[PDB]
Amino acid sequence: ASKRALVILAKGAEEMETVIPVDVMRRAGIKVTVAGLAGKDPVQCSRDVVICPDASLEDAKKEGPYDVVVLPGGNLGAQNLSESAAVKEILKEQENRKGLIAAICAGPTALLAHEIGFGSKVTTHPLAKDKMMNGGHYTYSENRVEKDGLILTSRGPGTSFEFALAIVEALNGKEVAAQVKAPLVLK
Amino acid sequence: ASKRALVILAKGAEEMETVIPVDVMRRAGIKVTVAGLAGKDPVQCSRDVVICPDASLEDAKKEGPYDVVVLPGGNLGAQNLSESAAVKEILKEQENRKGLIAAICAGPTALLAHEIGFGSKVTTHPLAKDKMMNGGHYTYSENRVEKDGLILTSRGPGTSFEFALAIVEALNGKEVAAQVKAPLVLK
Ligand SMILES: *[C@@]1(=O)C(=O)N([C][C]C2=[C][C]=[C][C]=[C]2)C2=[C][C]=[C][C]=C21
Ligand SMILES: *[C@@]1(=O)C(=O)N([C][C]C2=[C][C]=[C][C]=[C]2)C2=[C][C]=[C][C]=C21
Ligand SMILES: [Cl-]
Ligand SMILES: [Cl-]
Repeated sequence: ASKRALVILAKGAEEMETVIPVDVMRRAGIKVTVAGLAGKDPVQCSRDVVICPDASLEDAKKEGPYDVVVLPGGNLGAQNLSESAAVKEILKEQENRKGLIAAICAGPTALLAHEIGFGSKVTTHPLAKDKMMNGGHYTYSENRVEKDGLILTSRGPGTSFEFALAIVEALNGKEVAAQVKAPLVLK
Repeated sequence: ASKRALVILAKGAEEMETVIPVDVMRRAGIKVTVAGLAGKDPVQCSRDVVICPDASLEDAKKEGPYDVVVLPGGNLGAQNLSESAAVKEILKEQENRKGLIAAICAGPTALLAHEIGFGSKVTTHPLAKDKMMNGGHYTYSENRVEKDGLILTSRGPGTSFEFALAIVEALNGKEVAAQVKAPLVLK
């Protein structure tokens, strides 16, 4: 049975951090839903790339739960995720069911906002460290990808492939991750 | 004065190879136009990500010429670029004016289709090598990025950052490329 991924897409999301995991997960045979935070309409990402979501978050939630919930970064995208009651509910449910939560760049600051995964070892973009560490609720890592149980975090656009492949390995195993990796021409 | 980039977006384009250069070029202060081959409507990329172009190619051509013309890959995207008379005209004009042409993955096979840059040293995705080399009109390279004068080629999704930064360096210089690179958290 195919694994299912929910990618939450807010205005100001970093488009590279959105597209690389969506694409790589689809290469791995994962059923991915790109879900628009604000509804069904196109989303203007941080560098003005416009992505049309597969569905509204409201609609995608009805088809839950998911094997992974993915939070892209981008400062303004993460702030929108952080402020969302819908996101809070989704992450709480996911954590409670021991499902994977994956967040990159400023994305992990939404975990702080929603009180998710406290005590975890996490990374973020270097510029997001102070925000993430406010209160000392996590332990900070400079690893490019940090997986602490079911909280999987990463640093930036340049770690997006590693982040995506870690999700793939978590859901579908090491062999599938290696097979998906080889055609990408990664270093 | 700001440099200007034309990114030609066809159905079946590899979305990572489209988004990473667009984003990175915008970070470099380049004015980027994402131009829809088929018109103004949203484009379904290879892994089903849907991108809304800034304009139709027909309209973007009127605002030419550009400091770089960028051809993403994806097998079916490159085939669409290869079959396009509009693309032929754009590339011919660009080559004739000694403007930069950048192509990644299967993207460089459009240069073959349109008889652009013959004699150049080029790379492609490993799977696209035989197509690109049909007739021996180029010399083949396994470098992750190959820049031979005004023909700049690269291999795959995993070389997209390097490809994008090479464009930036070509247009805006080494210092700007280094400054844009550092926040991306690249290895
Ligand atoms: C990344 O996509 C992201 O989310 N960044 C924001 C980091 C940040 C900056 C200032 C305050 C809080 C958080 C970021 C920055 C640069 C490159 C990528 C990304
Ligand atoms: C890349 O984006 C691309 O264009 N690929 C197609 C390569 C190809 C395959 C078969 C025949 C001709 C060309 C490709 C393949 C795998 C990963 C990325 C890309
Ligand atoms: Cl940002
Ligand atoms: Cl493809």
